[PDB]
Amino acid sequence: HHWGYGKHNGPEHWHKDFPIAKGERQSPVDIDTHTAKYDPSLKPLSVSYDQATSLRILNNGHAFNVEFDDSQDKAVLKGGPLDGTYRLIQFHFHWGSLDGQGSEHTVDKKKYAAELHLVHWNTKYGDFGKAVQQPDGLAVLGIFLKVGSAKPGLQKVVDVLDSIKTKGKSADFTNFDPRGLLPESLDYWTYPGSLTTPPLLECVTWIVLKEPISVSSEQVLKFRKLNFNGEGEPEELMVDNWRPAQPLKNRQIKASFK
Ligand SMILES: CSc1nc(Cl)c(C=O)c(NCc2ccc(S(N)(=O)=O)cc2)n1
Ligand SMILES: [Zn+2]
Repeated sequence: HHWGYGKHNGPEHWHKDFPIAKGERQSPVDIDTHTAKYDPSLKPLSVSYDQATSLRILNNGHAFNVEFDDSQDKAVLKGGPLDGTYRLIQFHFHWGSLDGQGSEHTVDKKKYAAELHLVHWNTKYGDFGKAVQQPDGLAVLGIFLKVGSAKPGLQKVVDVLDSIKTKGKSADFTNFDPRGLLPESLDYWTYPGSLTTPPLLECVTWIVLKEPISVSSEQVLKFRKLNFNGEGEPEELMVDNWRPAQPLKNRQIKASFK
């Protein structure tokens, strides 16, 4: 009886195995755009993905992860609210059963169809496992998806999904360029938070881009053909793998713009 997003093991249940679920800096959160304060001390974000090396794509039973070689300084996130350098390790998405839901963060209570998470760890801690034990261990870059025109840069991901339908399946996924998933503007909101899945560790500087990317109905429909279950098990469509907004508590969301 492991955690999930099903009828009986979903977000409302996680606190039983992971008490930090009711903690002081949990994610995601609603971004109230009128209350987020412009912070002129914030820097432009620096996203350096030219040398990114993707290796593999994995269905882990909760989402799919596109995994990167992080054995040297290649693909890094710095600047913005960050001190030091954060290395890209994987990206994944959260999405809905319908276009009207799927994102984890919301914007003035608006839910997007999906949300992309580019996950980076602070190189000062040497590896990911050590980084997640620190309040400034991770930086996750969050990007909203809306349904409209196709994202050509996403299609290579969409097309490989049929080969990793069920939990535990993986496929070679080399030479994928995540620059193709970025919007035009890097304007962002930022706040201190947590992993949005168990173990829900309070180790993330969240950086959420204001500009969503557009993907097509057909592209997101293919996300929805994935399975939570393993091969040869009754089919459970991989949909609604998002955690709802959590109490903001004693935190301020800062804006990089205007
Ligand atoms: C705790 S040990 C560990 N080690 C590795 Cl090697 C990974 C690999 O990713 C990992 N991932 C957990 C994770 C959960 C949730 C999020 S989210 N939905 O907040 O962006 C990012 C990362 N956790
Ligand atoms: Zn995520």
